[PDB]
Amino acid sequence: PTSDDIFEREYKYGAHNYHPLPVALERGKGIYLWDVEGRKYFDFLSSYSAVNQGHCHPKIVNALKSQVDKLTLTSRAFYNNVLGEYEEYITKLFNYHKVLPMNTGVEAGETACKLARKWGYTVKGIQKYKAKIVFAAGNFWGRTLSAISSSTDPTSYDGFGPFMPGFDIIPYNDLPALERALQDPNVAAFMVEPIQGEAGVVVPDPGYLMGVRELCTRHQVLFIADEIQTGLARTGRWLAVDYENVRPDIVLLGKALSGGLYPVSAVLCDDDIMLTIKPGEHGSTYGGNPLGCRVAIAALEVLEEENLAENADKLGIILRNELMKLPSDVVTAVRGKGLLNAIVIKETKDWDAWKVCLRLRDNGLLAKPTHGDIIRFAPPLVIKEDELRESIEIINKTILSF
Amino acid sequence: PTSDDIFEREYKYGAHNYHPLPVALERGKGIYLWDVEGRKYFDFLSSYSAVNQGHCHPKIVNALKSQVDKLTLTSRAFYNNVLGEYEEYITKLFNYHKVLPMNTGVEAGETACKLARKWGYTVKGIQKYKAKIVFAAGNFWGRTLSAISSSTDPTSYDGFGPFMPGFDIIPYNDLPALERALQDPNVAAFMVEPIQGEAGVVVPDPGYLMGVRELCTRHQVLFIADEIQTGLARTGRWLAVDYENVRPDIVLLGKALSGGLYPVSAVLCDDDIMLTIKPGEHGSTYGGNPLGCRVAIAALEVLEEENLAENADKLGIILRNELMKLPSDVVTAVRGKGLLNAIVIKETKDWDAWKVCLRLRDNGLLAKPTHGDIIRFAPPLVIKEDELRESIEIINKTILSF
Ligand SMILES: *Cc1ncc(COP(=O)(O)O)c(C*)c1O
Ligand SMILES: *Cc1ncc(COP(=O)(O)O)c(C*)c1O
Repeated sequence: PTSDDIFEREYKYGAHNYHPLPVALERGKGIYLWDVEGRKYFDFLSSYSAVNQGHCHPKIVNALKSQVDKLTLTSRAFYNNVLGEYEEYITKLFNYHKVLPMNTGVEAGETACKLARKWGYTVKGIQKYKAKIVFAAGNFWGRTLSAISSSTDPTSYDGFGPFMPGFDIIPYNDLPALERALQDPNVAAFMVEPIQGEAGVVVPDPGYLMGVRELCTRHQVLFIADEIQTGLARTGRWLAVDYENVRPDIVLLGKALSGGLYPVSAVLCDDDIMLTIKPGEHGSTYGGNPLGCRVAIAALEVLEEENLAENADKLGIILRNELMKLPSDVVTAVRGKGLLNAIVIKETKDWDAWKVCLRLRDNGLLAKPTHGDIIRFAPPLVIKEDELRESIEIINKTILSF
Repeated sequence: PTSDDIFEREYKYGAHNYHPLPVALERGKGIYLWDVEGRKYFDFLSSYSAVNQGHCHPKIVNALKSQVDKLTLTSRAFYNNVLGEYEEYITKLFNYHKVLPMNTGVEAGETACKLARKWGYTVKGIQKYKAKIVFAAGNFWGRTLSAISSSTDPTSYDGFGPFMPGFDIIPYNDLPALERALQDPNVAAFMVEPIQGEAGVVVPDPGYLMGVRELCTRHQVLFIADEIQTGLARTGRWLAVDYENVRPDIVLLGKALSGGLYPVSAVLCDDDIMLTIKPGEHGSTYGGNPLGCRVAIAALEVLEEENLAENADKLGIILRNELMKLPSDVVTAVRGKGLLNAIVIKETKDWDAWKVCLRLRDNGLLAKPTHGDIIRFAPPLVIKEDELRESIEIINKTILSF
């Protein structure tokens, strides 16, 4: 049971929709991952912030093992005793009226889009099927037909049939462009990420979120914040928009909502926006199952009273201050918030970001390159200062070996 | 901790996107479900065939508990040792070249649509973004924007913005309509359910699947079979199309693929169709995680060598033969295949399907009405003959009380 057998066998019996890093992880706990040959690695991807609480956090595992013996799925055609308990906990946590439970991040964005359109027709008064939704250039909220229709990345939409109408694209971190776009009364909502992660951790200028809220409120437009990756204590707060005291109309949550043990996502908004969807007009089979709700309550509790937001904030400050000491001729820029950071590599034909992640894997650290010149660093929020500094020493050892 | 508290609290802190049956289930094992007050019920919905192996089947629970202690999610940016093992098992089981793992049923249909479009452009030679996909009237493959765009049910698409172009709708169980529709060379695929479940378990005439295959092959069109609900031993075979020896180009699986313990879905097709999606052109965060793959292997093994397909076939024969003994003036029709069946109620202002399911719940049986006059019966495939006959006696006792 070796690694290259795993590589070739997945290549033979699995779809070629991914080009992952050559490493076959078998075990994982906290901030560490072990492959099949026993080698230990620092996890600096966190499954795209899906295991912020670390791999197999014990409290989440205990909640999953406790609920699997009782009940797993009844479908939303009946009631169960756990779904509402998770609903009240997350609604009082983020201080919104209601929450709509889905499974994956795509479904949370699809739910937000249908909520915005239904709201624009029944509340805003838009002529039916003429409403439009604005997206920031370089956004990523999944890979459905609707999701790739609002993407500016050719690798996501090229060759996938016609595209979703009613999707407008404005540049990211651009108040004048949003102000020009919101002049159309048919615009129902503007969906944006507080920090564009999949584009290379692109942090907007300070005051951008406050301006987006002011523009959406002034022009009667729903502010949709995709916090599926940025939210849940990674950037340093419960939501990344909390850094500017901004309350979006609709908030999206995912990934870290379960600590990597279950596909759980949530859509939070107030009554006048949520109640636009009548009974039987939206839902999902696994959406809101008791098992996923138990592990979501456990993940949110171990996010709150294990102190991981300020932990990620201070360790991210240390991480960025340490990365900026590398010379400016090999590291073009260092950006990020909390434990969600990235660096830019002066890519040439001598090296690129992929070869760095290969050599980082050889030295015991797993990272993800997003464009051949950008490398992301996002360790689980349970990491400590000594472990972080040892990881950065692996980063410096790898970079200074070229 | 009573039931009406659960009802009102979900109504206060949860979205009103469902109108479920008033019963708060807390426990579940095999074919039985217990509510919070301790009352026992027969499960005749099976979470829309998601728990075909029964609630909390022990082998699936053991596989979940074994894998949760080792590894849960690494993201497809790296390899893991379990994903490929599940891929080889399911590909050799259904005898296809490759499988693409997603989480929910919507994602499996979205993957099939993008595969068909990419295939139509790179293989069939359709001018880019001019391809079309045909759907049968009354279909249901989820509730995303693309899914509701091909639906003829107003409760699914009304008020949800503009709609997906390139979606054509033909009547279900109609060979001439499919033959007329496939005359357009821009048609890339035809997605259909072998048995339309969400529409009221509409069974097509014998030979319909053979004619669909003959028409799709003759006109160079991809046959997509949505077996997410009909597949996995419920209708009596691994796939419902196996009743007519039909091999679709693309097969969709979901729900019962995990026994209700995890959102796992699969898209099975050959190489010349699957390899059209290059690395980095599709995927999902939780798609193909090790935990979901372990519970999928367990669910498929307890579906195979626990003998549930022929079990559902014979018990479905007994179920239909027993239901057809009710008088024709209260039960209009009785249709179905395997343990997926439904009856038609001569609805008046004296009664409807909802009041029947309420009285059935009062007598210890949980069923789901789909149109106010159609009632579905789908118990888990682990049910036995004596338990089935006791359940039908509850059905007759309830019907004959009006
Ligand atoms: C903002 C945002 N939304 C969705 C996703 C992808 O989630 P799934 O893979 O569909 O569960 C990402 C990661 C994201 O950043
Ligand atoms: C054929 C088919 N496809 C999808 C679904 C819904 O699945 P999810 O709720 O998205 O997991 C159904 C049930 C179906 O019959």
